[PDB]
Amino acid sequence: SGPVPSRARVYTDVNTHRPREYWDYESHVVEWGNQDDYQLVRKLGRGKYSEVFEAINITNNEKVVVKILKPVKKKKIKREIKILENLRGGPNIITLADIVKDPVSRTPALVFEHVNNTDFKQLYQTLTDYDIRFYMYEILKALDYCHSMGIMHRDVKPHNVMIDHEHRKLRLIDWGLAEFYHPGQEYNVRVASRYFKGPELLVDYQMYDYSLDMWSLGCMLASMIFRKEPFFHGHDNYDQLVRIAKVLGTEDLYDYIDKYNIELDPRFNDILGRHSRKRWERFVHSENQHLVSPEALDFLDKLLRYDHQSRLTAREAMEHPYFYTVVKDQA
Ligand SMILES: CC(=O)Nc1cc(Nc2cc(NC3CC3)n3ncc(C#N)c3n2)ccc1[C@@H]1C[C@H]1CN
Repeated sequence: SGPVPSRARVYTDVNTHRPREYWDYESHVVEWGNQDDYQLVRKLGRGKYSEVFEAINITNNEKVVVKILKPVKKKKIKREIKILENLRGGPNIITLADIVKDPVSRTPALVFEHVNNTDFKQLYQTLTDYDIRFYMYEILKALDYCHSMGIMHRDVKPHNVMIDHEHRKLRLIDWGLAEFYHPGQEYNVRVASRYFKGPELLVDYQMYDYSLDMWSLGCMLASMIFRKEPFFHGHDNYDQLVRIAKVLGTEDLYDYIDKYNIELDPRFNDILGRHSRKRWERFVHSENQHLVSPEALDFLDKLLRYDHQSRLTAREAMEHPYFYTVVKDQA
């Protein structure tokens, strides 16, 4: 027996109803700007797949962000470009301003709208209970949008969320791991940061959907209200599921494995053990209690579920009591 198939509970056939060129990124023809419009100012960071810089558009004197891509598969470049162009104009989704290439090196560079970010390891410790609900609602606007457009981000983590706190401005950035959702498709489970990886990734369930992003958002929320970063702190991908099972318990995990007929890796048998489902109160203390409320805990519970089909959708999450104040203040 193989694993039981799964379909997204919402926006299942959005790409099926779209013309193939919408999602067939392999056949996308890139539109190139002029590299001489941009001059690099200073370096911002590095990664495995790129080096990013702050730049100046010399034609309008506007501040931009340049992501000079390291050598990767051209279809992976087309995927990011295609996804960025499809989500252009969407709420709290970074804007791809231009796509340029060096004429000598032949290296592609992605040009982004600039967000005057306040580093998450300095910002978060200053954030109030209202700040957390406000920004969580802003990421949810961006997730419901990309999900309604047939796209799963697959890398939701604090580093990929740009916040200009002065102007209460939020942008969900780095769409290099994003994919298009197609019913029946089996995806790569070696996506996302260890700490933000959903149970589906860790057990090797390949037929996942947008609900992957909801798990990641749940990990992010728990790190914020509890002031514990990272919240699930595994030493590897195997220990990452053990750290989760020590909070959610192994009963719901084995019931999840059962439901979908998941062949669990034998390495897991001896490390998972037997753990009870813990109450959220054991992460509450004098230094975080001002951020923890019964609403926050209820919302968090409804996101962090093994069974991807039982987690809240981004639209269901926006309707939760935790955001009543934010929703009211938005009128
Ligand atoms: C361009 C990308 O997605 N990556 C990436 C981005 C940044 N930093 C910033 C900073 C800012 N504003 C701060 C105040 C200067 N803004 N504003 C908009 C964007 C975008 N898009 C952006 N990115 C750093 C490092 C990387 C490394 C490649 C990743 C490896 N994890």
